[PDB]
Amino acid sequence: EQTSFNNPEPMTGFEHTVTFDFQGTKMVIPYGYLARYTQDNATKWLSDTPGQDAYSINLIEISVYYKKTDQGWVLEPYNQQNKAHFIQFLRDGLDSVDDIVIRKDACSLSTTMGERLLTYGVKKMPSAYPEYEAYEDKRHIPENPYFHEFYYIKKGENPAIITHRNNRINQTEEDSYSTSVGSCINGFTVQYYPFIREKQQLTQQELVGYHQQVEQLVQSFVNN
Repeated sequence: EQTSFNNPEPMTGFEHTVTFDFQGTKMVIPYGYLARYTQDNATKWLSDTPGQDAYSINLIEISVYYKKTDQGWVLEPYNQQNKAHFIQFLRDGLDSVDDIVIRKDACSLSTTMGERLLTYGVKKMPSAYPEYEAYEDKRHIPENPYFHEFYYIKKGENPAIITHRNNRINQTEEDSYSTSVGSCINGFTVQYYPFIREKQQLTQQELVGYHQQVEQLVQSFVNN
């Protein structure tokens, strides 16, 4: 199948969609979520190619700008208001834009991850969400006094594990948190490092809030 880059730069992110075929599953993505697939200083954007069915692929990476509001963090495609952040991200990666990796694949998250955390001495914590179980590990380790990890596990039909962790190793450094999310959403595995430019510790509400938008977004692509 032939590739083309014949869509102009977005103002809303919703001007065009690109249609993908994942082993027979149709995904229809608003092109503003596809910042990685542009040419000429992001003036040419990936497009559907007439004559061809749909890009037949195994995986796609969407990109979202994350923004503080008074109702919380929201995720946005490329638009005229946030464009400078995406352009900085495309230039060197140093802006508040995250990559979400979507693959059509069997879910490989076990239902026994929580058991394994507890088996290793991670502590079970009360959770702000009924659908999540929450875990924390802040053991004193002699050669790393800054160790701190959180885990949030969603089960049911669309499981997820969220790991938020302090990366600081030296006394001379500031605390530096980072997050990984592995999940399964309606036949896709969806893996990402959210809040990529955030060094500060995040609450369960900020993490789960982010992921809830990721699910809704991914489900919007297949729903049509």
